[PDB]
Amino acid sequence: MIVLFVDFDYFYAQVEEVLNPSLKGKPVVVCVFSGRFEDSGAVATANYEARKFGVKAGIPIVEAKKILPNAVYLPMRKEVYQQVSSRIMNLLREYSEKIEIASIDEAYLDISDKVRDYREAYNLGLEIKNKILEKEKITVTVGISKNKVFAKIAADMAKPNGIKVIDDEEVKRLIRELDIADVPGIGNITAEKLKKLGINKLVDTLSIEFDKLKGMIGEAKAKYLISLARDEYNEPIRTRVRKSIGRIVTMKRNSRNLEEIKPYLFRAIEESYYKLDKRIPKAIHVVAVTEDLDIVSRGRTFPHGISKETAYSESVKLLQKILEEDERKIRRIGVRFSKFI
DNA sequence: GGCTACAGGACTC
DNA sequence: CAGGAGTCCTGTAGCC
Ligand SMILES: NC1=C(F)CN([C@@H]2CS[C@H](COP(=O)(O)OP(=O)(O)O)O2)C(=O)N1
Ligand SMILES: [Ca+2]
Ligand SMILES: [Ca+2]
Ligand SMILES: [Ca+2]
Repeated sequence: MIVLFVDFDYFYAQVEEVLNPSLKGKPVVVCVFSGRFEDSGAVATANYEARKFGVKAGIPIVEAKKILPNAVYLPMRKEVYQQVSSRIMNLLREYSEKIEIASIDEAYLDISDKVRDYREAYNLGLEIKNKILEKEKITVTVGISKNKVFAKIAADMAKPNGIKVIDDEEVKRLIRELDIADVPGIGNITAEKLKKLGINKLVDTLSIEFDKLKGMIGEAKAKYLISLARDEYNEPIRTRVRKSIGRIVTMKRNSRNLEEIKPYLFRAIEESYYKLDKRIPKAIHVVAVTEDLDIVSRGRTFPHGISKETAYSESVKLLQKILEEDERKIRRIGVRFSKFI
């Protein structure tokens, strides 16, 4: 199989630049302002000029400003980046009907039937990059390999504005040398346990006792790493269909007062319903982020669709459940809808 | 034993 | 000082 993975560079910031070319060359930081106070909130992303200096996704807006006080700080305009993203995905569909849109800025293309080898795959890579640059003036990174995992690792290595092919031999080389932290799906918590059992590389997972790996990181993750280490990983590229839609908001003040949480819960329901579009959920979860940033939730599935009105009343019952089963205060409240008709 | 629902864990962008 | 959205897996308990 040949997989070509496309990853939009510094997407949100790059779209802001395309819309305001005066930003070009400057550090740009796209932020999610929470409302709690001047500059409360976090960074969604930043362009390379800002990232060079340590301004990256997830840090507090306040910390970024200590580092880069004169950078351009912009509020997130996701609906704008979604429309640009949709247009680029349409361009990629021209190059393969087997396409997996993984997120607003990543897509996998199975081009097994379009090219014979990596040479033609690379050339198809340039063709796509040039097409996108020409139509939308967005630069992207193309990673090419035998499966989704290594096509992505490839783009991780080549970004920004790059294109890289990892052939069969480098797969083998990476299985030996690639740090197992850099493997998609392995985060600090897992990485600590792997580079706890001396597992620093995919290969190490083959020599260790299975029940032992599974004991630490669970069955699915151990099979996954092991299949990758055996160079036997295959996950088909398939149409991703949205499984859930929701919204969660930050309250101006922490609370556990039902009447004071309601307005937030209700606005979260309103936005969610809008985004549901013509989808009818049968399940609803109320999600609370507590004062210490722990995530709590209670949900219900129905044997029929949930009307907005039923969403409102059930959401309050589920929120009561949370309130009466946990003595902490809430900081963020929301809902998530799923199991669509 | 293993399927189902539900709640939490971890991860990704 | 810690936003938001969305996915997959797992432990526990009910049930066949
Ligand atoms: N924590 C966090 C992220 F890591 C990423 N992020 C959004 C989701 S999509 C957009 C992609 O930005 P990027 O292209 O700057 O990310 P990169 O692909 O370089 O890792 O970033 C976001 O909103 N929050
Ligand atoms: Ca990405
Ligand atoms: Ca990207
Ligand atoms: Ca990692």
